[PDB]
Amino acid sequence: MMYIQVLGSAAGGGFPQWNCNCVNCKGYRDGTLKATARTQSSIALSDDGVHWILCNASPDIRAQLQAFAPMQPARALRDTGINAIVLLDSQIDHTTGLLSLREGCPHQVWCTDMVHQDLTTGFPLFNMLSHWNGGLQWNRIELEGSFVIDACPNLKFTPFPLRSAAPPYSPHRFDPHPGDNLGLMVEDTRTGGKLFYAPGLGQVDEKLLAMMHGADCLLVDGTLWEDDEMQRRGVGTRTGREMGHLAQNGPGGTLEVLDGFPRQRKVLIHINNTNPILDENSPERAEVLRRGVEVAFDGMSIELLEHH
Amino acid sequence: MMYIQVLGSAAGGGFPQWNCNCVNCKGYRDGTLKATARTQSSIALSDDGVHWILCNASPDIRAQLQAFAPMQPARALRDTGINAIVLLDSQIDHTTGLLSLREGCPHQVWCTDMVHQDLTTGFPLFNMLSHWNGGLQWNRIELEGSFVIDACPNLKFTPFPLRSAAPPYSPHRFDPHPGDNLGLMVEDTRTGGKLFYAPGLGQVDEKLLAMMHGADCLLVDGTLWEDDEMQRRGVGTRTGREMGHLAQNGPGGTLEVLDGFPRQRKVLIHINNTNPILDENSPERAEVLRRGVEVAFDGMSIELLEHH
Ligand SMILES: [Cu+2]
Ligand SMILES: [Cu+2]
Ligand code: NA
Ligand code: NA
Ligand SMILES: [Zn+2]
Ligand SMILES: [Zn+2]
Repeated sequence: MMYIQVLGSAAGGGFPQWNCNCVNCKGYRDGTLKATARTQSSIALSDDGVHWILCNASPDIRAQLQAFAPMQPARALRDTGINAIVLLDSQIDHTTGLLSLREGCPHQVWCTDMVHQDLTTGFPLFNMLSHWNGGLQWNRIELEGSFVIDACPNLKFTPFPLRSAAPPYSPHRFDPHPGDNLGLMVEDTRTGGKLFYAPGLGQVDEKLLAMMHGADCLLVDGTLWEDDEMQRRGVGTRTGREMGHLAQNGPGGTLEVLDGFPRQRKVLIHINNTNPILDENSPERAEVLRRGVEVAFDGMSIELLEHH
Repeated sequence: MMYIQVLGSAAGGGFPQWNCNCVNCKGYRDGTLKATARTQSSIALSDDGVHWILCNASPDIRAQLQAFAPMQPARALRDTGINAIVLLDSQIDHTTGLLSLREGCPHQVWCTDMVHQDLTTGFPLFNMLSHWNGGLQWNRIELEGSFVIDACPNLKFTPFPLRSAAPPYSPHRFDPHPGDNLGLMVEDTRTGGKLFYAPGLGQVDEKLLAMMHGADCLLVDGTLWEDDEMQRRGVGTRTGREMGHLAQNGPGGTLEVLDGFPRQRKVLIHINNTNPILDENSPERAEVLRRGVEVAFDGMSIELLEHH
């Protein structure tokens, strides 16, 4: 059994987003829209329900941990259910939460060389946190092969490269490198059950589709319904392609892609505040359910039991 | 009229604290303790109820803004009630929230030279956020005199120096300098109403008592009931004096000090998770109320109407 807990299911900014009055955010605040608030994307993984691996440390981490009881096993006066953190990139929304964990150092943190470079230079979290009881202990994610985190010895992680886009603060922002961005395959080696996790997914190719067909659960980028969603809502000018996100709708969209995977469990995660699928009464939401695709929500638990 | 809104009333870590199973934190989670959760210390000030100055940007800022409706005036598709941020020190718990505001840059940020040095070097928030539409626009807090923020032109800020203790990540951690730590006097120049704000207060002297006697509301360090509180709860070894905090109880404690100020409104803020005053049924809480001292809570509104 692999336990996957959705701590946060929104894209950057969360839902509602602090400075946003789009249709969804304003409708949420007014009480006129049927929607549920979401913190910034992060999931926790376990092979036993007791030891957890956090994937991305969001700025909402305090509330996220507080809402999931196994994050506080209360085995001692100080304790936590977090046994390691895996980072998929060096973006502020995926790393800031580490600052809120500093009173529990040392923490084992798995990330690529490129992400470690960003996090020792432009956003020097490793340097800062070194001053708190040993700080973050870096474990290198290599750009080939797999890794196993000892706290959950039955989970085998095999990252896969995604298109590189170092964050705006990065010393190599204008020189993308392999290792800037990864998705994860995670296998419970007791059962062969496999999660394909790609909360940021801007393109699909043959290689990727092959990997997905081997998985049991697809937990994938649900950021925007349309490539120009930000512009349509009037709250931004960047396009899905500009942000590395394949929209759900249209030719080559993720719904078209997911049509190829009838057997797999399919869940959209990392959903932007603008995305109509957040409106529980929308026709876009209705269409996702018709297609057998689920929309992740904070607190969602996914049990991956066996391989198909 | 000066409006003071308590966005967060806890000390670092909040209440409950993510990794803490002390009497209070565990009692809160178990449902056996009558206490209310608190985010990390931050207040917002206004002379008009519409334009706000944030004092410290906590890591809980997203939830804090969401809970206080005037932070989202909805005057445009993107908007915020934050018109400036004042920082009293460079500590992680008082600055991290700026990262969550980057999609709303530029922001006017007031802080001392020493805090700007820390925030361009050891925790380089100004450098990072420069890449988001102009980033943070630094306004220097001088170590003498007063300042006025144009968005709230009737509020006159006069900082006062406190004992210097740069944070553990600071390049000058072992060489404290004037400007590392400040408290604030804030006056509504329309009425003469004065707030004395010292959420971190490790020592009192004659000069400080004189300033306090001129104020109408004292909003002061409520971190620990006893100097060795961390040790008594078994969740730490640092003492109040080691953290720059005067405890409430005992000789020279803040309650003894506050006994000298019968006329002023008196409110404890920045309360640690360990502090018995968080337990609404505790005798420590009962004693604070007997003394006419209030315990701040998230959402508390204070109206400072007039000078005594
Ligand atoms: Cu994100
Ligand atoms: Cu604090
Ligand atoms: Na399994
Ligand atoms: Na006033
Ligand atoms: Zn919105
Ligand atoms: Zn506690």
